[PDB]
Amino acid sequence: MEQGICGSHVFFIEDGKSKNYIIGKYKIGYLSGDNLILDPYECLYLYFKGRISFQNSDSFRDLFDTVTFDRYVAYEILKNKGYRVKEDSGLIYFRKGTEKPLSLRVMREYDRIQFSDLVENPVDYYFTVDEEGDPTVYSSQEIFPGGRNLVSPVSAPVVRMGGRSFGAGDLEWWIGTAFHGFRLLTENEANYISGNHSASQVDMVYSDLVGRGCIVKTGFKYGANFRVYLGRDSQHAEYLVSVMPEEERWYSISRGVRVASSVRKTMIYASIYKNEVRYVALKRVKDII
Amino acid sequence: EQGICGSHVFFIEDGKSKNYIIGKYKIGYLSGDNLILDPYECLYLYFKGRISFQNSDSFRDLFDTVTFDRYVAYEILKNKGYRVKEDSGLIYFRKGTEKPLSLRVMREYDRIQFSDLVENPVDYYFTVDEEGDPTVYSSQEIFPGGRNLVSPVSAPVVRMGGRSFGAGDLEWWIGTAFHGFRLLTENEANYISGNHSASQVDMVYSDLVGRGCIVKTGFKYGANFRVYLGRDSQHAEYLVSVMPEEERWYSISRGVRVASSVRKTMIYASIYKNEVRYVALKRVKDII
Repeated sequence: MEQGICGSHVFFIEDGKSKNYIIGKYKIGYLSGDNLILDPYECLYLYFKGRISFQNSDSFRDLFDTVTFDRYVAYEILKNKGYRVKEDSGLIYFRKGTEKPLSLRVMREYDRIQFSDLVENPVDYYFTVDEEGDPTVYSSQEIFPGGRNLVSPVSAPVVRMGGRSFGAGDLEWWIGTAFHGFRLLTENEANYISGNHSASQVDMVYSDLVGRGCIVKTGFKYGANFRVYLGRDSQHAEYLVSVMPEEERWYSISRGVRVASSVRKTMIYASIYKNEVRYVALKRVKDII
Repeated sequence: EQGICGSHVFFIEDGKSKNYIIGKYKIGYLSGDNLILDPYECLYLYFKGRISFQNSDSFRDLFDTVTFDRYVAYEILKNKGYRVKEDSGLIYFRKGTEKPLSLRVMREYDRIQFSDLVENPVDYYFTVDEEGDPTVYSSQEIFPGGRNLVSPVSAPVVRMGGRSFGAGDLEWWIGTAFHGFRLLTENEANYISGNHSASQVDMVYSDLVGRGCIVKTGFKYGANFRVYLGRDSQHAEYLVSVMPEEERWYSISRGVRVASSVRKTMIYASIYKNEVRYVALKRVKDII
């Protein structure tokens, strides 16, 4: 058989195929002194196709161990779709045709991530595959919420009794919920009306949502800070916002996306970046499969 | 007329009699040409606009000793028509001639333990969120019964590429097909590996499977497992999670919201008194 080398592993091409045949059909590898040269991904990819075999029996697992299952699958999937993939510095690049090479980053639940990674994102997508072999691709986009409600500045006193906060019965129609002439308020509502918009980061973002015409209600039931209504007659909040801790793990972000998705909502992650409240929407992609 | 509650004096409205109140709102009682009401009952009527306070700091003090959560629980049941007795946050009530019922007010940040869900003879759990929304729960110890033919299994496990894999001819539902191999979860690897005591969650996994259920990741739902009871269910009836330390109440609330959301029943598992036991937590809607 003809052969090649991956890193430092020798492989033979099966069924008497030519090296140019492999290059022609799978579009990977280049010739070099009678040896077909492939990177780990390409190597594992061809092996799984039953097209190559390794001289050394321990070469398969070594490649897989070094190349990871998570990254390998991201590669395999892309290839088995049509794109041409090329890895470099933790990222995977792929172009559907002779066009723009989209960027992709495999994320693991234990992986750490800051809001800044979502803003200065030279990465177009995020890939994930769960403990069941189920892959998922998310896209990152900044949103700029555009509420439609008629907003007014609200400045009022907050009464604290029974372990909860209250406002007057004639506050902006949507703030808090009516209670015997009073207005039961959430902590964020209490901080917002009493003009304490900087009590924290959630209070600043809370204030910003309202400042831009959004009806903001608690999202604590869903694991997020609040659920946002872009309209007064929008029976269901179209957004779920969660204020992002300077640092956290990827599963919290992946989970927020599923939670939001199970109730037809968009998972939004907000923060104070470079002295401003900015929002980033994470949504699963269905056109990359 | 006169009356005292929590040491605070109150007068009836619209010149009504101390006995008019009793007859209508069926609360409190006469003592000596004076009406006696407990805190909850006093506030209940106050908001009804049927009584007033001699003082002016009584209401607030009254609403402070009685909490908001507990009052709402009381007010709701009272409006439902039930008879209510609000002890220490522990509410007893009955609708007409039916048997009495327990009701514990649970705060979203309360510390809940599995041992509680089992031992507690309380009938229902009450919660009123930060938006005034009340929700009732009921826990029932359950014993999962699946119709799946179970077969012992102890095959070797290969560990590469960061994951665990098994032979491509293992029980059809275990793991996931992957180029002839079978991608497994950490729980499946321990199962076929014979390490059922790896952790508490591995023991319930094993118990679950031992009782004919086809177990899979609850991952998508923020839960340990997804459990199918039939030989070929399209959707797992149950959602099962093993309760940690460290376990606040909002976790359960979230879990029930999640389960309901997808047609499933939220179940919490644990090794109690050296045995894997399960408890289903549901939202109750035929009350309030």
